[PDB]
Amino acid sequence: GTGQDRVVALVDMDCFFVQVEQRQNPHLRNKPCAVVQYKSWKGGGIIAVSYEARAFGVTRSMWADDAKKLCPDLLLAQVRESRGKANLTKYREASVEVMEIMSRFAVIERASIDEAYVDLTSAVQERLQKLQGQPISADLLPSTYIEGLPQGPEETVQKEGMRKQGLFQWLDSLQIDNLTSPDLQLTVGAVIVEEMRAAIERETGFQCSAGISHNKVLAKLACGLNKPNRQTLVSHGSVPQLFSQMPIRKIRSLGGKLGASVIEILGIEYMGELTQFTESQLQSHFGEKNGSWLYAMCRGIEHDPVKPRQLPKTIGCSKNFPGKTALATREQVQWWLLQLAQELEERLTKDRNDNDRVATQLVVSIRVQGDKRLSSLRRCCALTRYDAHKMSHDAFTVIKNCNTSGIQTEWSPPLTMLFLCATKFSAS
DNA sequence: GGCTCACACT
DNA sequence: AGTGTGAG
Ligand SMILES: Nc1ccn([C@H]2C[C@H](O)[C@@H](COP(=O)(O)NP(=O)(O)OP(=O)(O)O)O2)c(=O)n1
Ligand SMILES: [Mg+2]
Ligand SMILES: [Mg+2]
Repeated sequence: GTGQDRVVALVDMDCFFVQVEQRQNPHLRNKPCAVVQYKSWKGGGIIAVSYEARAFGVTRSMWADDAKKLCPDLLLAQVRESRGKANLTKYREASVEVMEIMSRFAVIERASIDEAYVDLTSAVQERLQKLQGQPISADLLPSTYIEGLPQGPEETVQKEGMRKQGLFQWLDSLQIDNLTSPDLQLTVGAVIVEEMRAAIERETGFQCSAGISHNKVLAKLACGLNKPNRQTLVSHGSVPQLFSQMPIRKIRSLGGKLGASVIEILGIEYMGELTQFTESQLQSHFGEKNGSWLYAMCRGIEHDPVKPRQLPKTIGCSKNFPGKTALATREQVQWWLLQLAQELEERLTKDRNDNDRVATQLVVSIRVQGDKRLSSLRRCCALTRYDAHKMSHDAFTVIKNCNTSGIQTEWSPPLTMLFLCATKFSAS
């Protein structure tokens, strides 16, 4: 309960969608490159950006036309379009390539299309018994940064010189004859993550970064400290200095309104300033669960488990119809429900063959023009047959009384979003 | 900005 | 069963 019981890693692919396209098209490699969807509006919306393009200021959610003003040589790859919508199939398949490799090492929790947490606690005990008392060379950690090192009293004017000196200070001081030390466990964790990152790159051509620490939140934070193509070890001891200047919003789950209340109500900026408040005081402001979570977390302690889940629990297809393009006829709503239902059907049949399960509930969601909320409305029905016409007709049946227009041909208010989601999966 | 996913709350 | 937050 100093939050040092587990070794947890978070592995995240570098500029993932870009790398998928660069692997396929060698002309894009080692260049300023972005991935875009819907090429016809302002050149497309950027969804992923190479490190070479980031150095010109190009970011996610820029329009390509705009990104081209910062980087005129920027190269683009377009997301596949099918039935009038962006289709992410090539990136989900590439994801499967990566997840299957990691799952050879340990139990993973698929956290996104491009990252997974790894509980390495057992793999570490077993690796610590294999090298009996035998030390750990820097050569086993060729890409690892030890966060908060080097410290104290040429080389270190270069990034690779600092990395090494810190690693050397860390290793020089490790107590290897003691198999229970949390720091030693982390070190062996990092060795394993080197091997995992090497296998990923060898087997896929994709580079990634990772964090190694005692829990998910720290592992995720660590990962991003030395992107791209590097891994970062955040020990329990590094936490006070690390947290002392770490904006609250950088910690996973605190990037939104909760994080903002924490800052506003308590009158603080940094994760470390949370240590001054009693658990009861945090619970008073933020509730029993969040207050307890904050109190532990600001001291580097979190217990959320790496869940044994490699598969998504829901399979969704959605499309926005912004501004003037909002859907305004019954016929038009039906046609799009059908396009969504067809893609979903293909994805479900594949899921059923691959993963030996079937979805049993269909969720329909919409947004009406005028609504401020991402969803105006969710309704659900039975999913008894992977049949796109049935699924489309059922989703229409379920929403059609949201229609204010008595003309019945027309649809009001116009719809700015449709979403179909298969959920409540059972084995078969 | 657009297409996804997970989960807490009621 | 339905809504809202947070992430990637
Ligand atoms: N808002 C977002 C964030 C991510 N994505 C997709 C595209 C990203 O390549 C992929 C993984 O997201 P990410 O890990 O947050 N960023 P990415 O892998 O591109 O770069 P780094 O992790 O190297 O920064 O999810 C998206 O489509 N919309
Ligand atoms: Mg990534
Ligand atoms: Mg990611």
